Amino acid sequence: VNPTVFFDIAVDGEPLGRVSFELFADKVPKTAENFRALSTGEKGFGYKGSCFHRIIPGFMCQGGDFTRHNGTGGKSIYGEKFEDENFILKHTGPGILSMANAGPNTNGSQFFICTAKTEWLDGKHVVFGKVKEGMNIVEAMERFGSRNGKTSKKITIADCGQLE
Repeated sequence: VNPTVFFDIAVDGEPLGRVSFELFADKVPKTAENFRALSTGEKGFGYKGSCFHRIIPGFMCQGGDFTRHNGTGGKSIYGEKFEDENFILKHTGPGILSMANAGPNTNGSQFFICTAKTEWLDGKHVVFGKVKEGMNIVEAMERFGSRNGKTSKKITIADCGQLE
């Protein structure tokens, strides 16, 4: 019953590959539904065409700012920001999907995929999904990142949607 969404990733316009995500909708229903709807675009806006603006190898890939493309924008399907739903799930290793924010109850549309266990984020960032297929594609994304997060080529979500 947990939805699966996909991102087709492109590097400077060239296809790289596909990553799919299970959204733990049974445990964070409000958070998961935000991500799911932004991935299908069914509300009239969402992730298609947006970039991954911050990638730090051995740490995480961050994306989801589809309005300013640099970490300062984005919005949720609920409004400009929504609450921290719960912290049932922890940052247990690579492939965890977690919400970016700017302090308590400031979720929007930015998220990050962890490429390392990041336990110091537990109880601060809402975990809501996990890579199901294509962890190898995320590891490939990582090699375009840098220590300060700037990427060496443009990493975009060329297409996205729901698989099940």
